[PDB]
Amino acid sequence: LMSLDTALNEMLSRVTPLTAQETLPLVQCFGRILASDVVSPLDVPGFDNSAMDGYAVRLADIASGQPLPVAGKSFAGQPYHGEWPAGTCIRIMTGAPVPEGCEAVVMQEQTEQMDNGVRFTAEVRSGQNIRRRGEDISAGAVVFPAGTRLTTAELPVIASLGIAEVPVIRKVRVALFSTGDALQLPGQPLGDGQIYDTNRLAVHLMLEQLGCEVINLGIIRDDPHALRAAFIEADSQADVVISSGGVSVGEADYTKTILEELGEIAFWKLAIKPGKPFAFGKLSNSWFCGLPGNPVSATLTFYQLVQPLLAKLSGNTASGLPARQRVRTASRLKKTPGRLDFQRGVLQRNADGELEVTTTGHQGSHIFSSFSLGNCFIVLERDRGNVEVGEWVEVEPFNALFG
Amino acid sequence: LMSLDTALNEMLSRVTPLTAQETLPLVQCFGRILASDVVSPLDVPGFDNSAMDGYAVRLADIASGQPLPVAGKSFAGQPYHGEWPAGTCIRIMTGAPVPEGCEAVVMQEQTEQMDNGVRFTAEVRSGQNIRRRGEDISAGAVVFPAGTRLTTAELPVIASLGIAEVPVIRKVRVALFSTGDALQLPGQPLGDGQIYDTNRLAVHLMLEQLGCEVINLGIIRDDPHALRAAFIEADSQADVVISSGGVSVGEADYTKTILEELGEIAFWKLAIKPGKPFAFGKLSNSWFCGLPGNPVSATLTFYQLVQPLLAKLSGNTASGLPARQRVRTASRLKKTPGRLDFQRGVLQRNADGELEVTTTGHQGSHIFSSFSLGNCFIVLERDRGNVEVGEWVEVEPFNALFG
Repeated sequence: LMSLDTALNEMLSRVTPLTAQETLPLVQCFGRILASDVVSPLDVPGFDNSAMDGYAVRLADIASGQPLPVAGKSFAGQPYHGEWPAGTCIRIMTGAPVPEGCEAVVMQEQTEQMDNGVRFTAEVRSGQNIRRRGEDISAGAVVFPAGTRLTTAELPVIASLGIAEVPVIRKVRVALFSTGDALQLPGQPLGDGQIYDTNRLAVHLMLEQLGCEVINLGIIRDDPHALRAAFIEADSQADVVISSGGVSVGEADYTKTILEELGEIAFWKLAIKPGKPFAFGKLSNSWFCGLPGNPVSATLTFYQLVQPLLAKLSGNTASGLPARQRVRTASRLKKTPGRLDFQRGVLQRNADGELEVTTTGHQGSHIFSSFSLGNCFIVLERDRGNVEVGEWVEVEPFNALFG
Repeated sequence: LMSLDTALNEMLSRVTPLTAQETLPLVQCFGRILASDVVSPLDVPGFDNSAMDGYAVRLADIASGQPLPVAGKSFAGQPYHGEWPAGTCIRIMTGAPVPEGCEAVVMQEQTEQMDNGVRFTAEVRSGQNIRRRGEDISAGAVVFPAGTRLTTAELPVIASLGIAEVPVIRKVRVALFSTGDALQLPGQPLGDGQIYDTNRLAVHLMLEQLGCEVINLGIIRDDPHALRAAFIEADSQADVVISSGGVSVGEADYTKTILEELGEIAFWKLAIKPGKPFAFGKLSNSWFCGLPGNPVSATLTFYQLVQPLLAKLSGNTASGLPARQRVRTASRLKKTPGRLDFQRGVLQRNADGELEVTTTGHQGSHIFSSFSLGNCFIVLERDRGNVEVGEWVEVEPFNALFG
């Protein structure tokens, strides 16, 4: 009934991104959100330098027509500070400080050595090959704004400015747990109608990779106080509490009524596949996310619904989930109108070099193999029916959580 | 001269995958390589079960084309160890154990129930809708082979089997360091033509995200003896030692001679852009990778050369570099024949919902901003000359290391 977007929208709208911050050295900020704009403390480059390997010259000497002896040189961390008499030139290296009064730099290639100097073959244009100070970044400018997710692309640039540490939003704290007497820890006796608790492992893994601090309370037994105890603790230590399974997502049972008295919880029926049930709401001091028991469902729901909520809570001022792209299907897709189907597929190059998708195979939620076999989701529109080979389709590539 | 491919082959061919292993709980295995095959301790499913909610029938009573009364029901939980009165059908719910003698299952959605029995329509083709024992995973079967990089896709499957831990290749160890009087530590004054060290931070971040153990030796002073010791320390601690800057990659100098004396190090000139120079070889107990001193060059070289070598060394039996897709350029590109150009661009949806690439802007290696503004590489073929709007180009989207 309720659409994904509607649900995603109602969730995000009520959330306030975190603001608490800590200051850590650059090497520790991968994936962390900047707390406040990074303002450059200096100019970049910090001095007029050479764009090439060659010689620094003055236009009037070049005009003299005669060869020019080398009066000295400029190296990486060795700038020339000598005399530089008229009719002389200065051998210079890439990125090296240009000498005082340098009006141009000409690359070796346009140079012919001599015994009485250095001849310059081609034309010399004023200012050629002199990277000017501050031309790339100026002291006082905003290099990276707050909300930016620090990466290999940004941290090294911040380092170039002499900054050793930056203030970032504290990690998001997420509490995780499952409940039920039928659930057993892998490496235990599988009772009669029992099963191995696997969703919790799935969510823990993803949570860690996302950069969250995880408080894993393990499996809670089917007892009213043990369950209430887990919520009070979780709500008191985390920003978000997640039920990996067991706790009611709508069905009537004691977990539901316990949920109802511990916060304002909504029990939605989403127009999606796989999945459908999903619990969301506010607890005394945290947000609550309840996932469906089925492994394929809870994973899809976490990925499409929980992942985004965590991204906005972190401070990140950008979208937090892969973008889609249109492509043709080399496989026939069984789709039932009424639900937005997130099928699993395999993106690959055709013969003409273009992308096409193929189904990973059976899309039933009784098996978990589709996640391993495919590298994307084939996001089929709610109203759409069956898809025939050759039709265009929306594909969403898997992020790093799935290899 | 030398080609990216020729160079990759020479490198990889000489490397032998680590084999040392350790056994760890599933939750600590993300991104880790399986040391040995994961063999299943059971069948999945563990018995024949219904693939639908309909009714379980005998091809006999279904020939009578008469009414079949629901003798009983078998649910996902408890089966039907009762009895099946001839001439009747059994109500069965998906994942529930087909009753003894069941030859088929019909989706209730294809059978109208009269106030005396259940009739059926679409001929009940034998075996239909029956999920057989070990159909997905047969006991003693190889679920995941050694060499597999464990992810959210594979780990929960392993847990479903009752297994709580697995043996995985030990983390690859990489020693890192830079050198050159010209460099300062982000945090101190900038001398004459000094700049802050940045390559080291860049490689360190990627190495950690890549899952390696990093031994960062900082900036080594510009002295033959300090360098000599650095290598001795690095080599005695890592599987791979990487010079992020300073050590020669071809130019004659004390660093070159210390390299040549401490190991069998080759010096290549690749036909790539940015970059070109690249040192690589064997040390006493480790591989050495020497990157150009240029920021864009080093990052690029590391990404296309070292990343792949770290994957193979890790035990991973899968190509460890993103894939490419053909796409149209919405930007004019300057390219010069002779070198394989790894330009940077921005991949985005056109008005048609299809992908097109725009350039990030200036492509000189004198600035790092490209990696931040772009989301992929535009791999312009070695022989290609300029490129005009509307042309088909190859694109390699960035992986998790750049955001």
